[PDB]
Amino acid sequence: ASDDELFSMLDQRFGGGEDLLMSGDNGMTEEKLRRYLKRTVTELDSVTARLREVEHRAGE
Amino acid sequence: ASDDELFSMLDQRFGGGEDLLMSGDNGMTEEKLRRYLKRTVTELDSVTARLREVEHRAGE
Repeated sequence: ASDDELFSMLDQRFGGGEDLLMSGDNGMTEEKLRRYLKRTVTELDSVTARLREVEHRAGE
Repeated sequence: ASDDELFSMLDQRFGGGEDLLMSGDNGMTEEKLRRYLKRTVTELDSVTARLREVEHRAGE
């Protein structure tokens, strides 16, 4: 499966909707793996971090 | 900060506890970034995905 497909899911979550052209000029694989991964672990850690409380407090 | 520090938390979340030696023999940065990124994306896309319902349904 194309890596872009997975990264696409992040494109919307990390910053869905915009105006400026996304364009593209990544040096290699790491370049993309740098921002998406560094961000993913944090986002991944974020959802899980709040998820523990979300189930507890919840919301009407 | 070392990348492993970030990939470590993922190590426990992606599969905490085991038996077989983790070892190590990654070609470069990508190699690690290949699994950790691709995973954390859906991983974050997962928690984020259920969190929306968790707040709602929650649990006694």
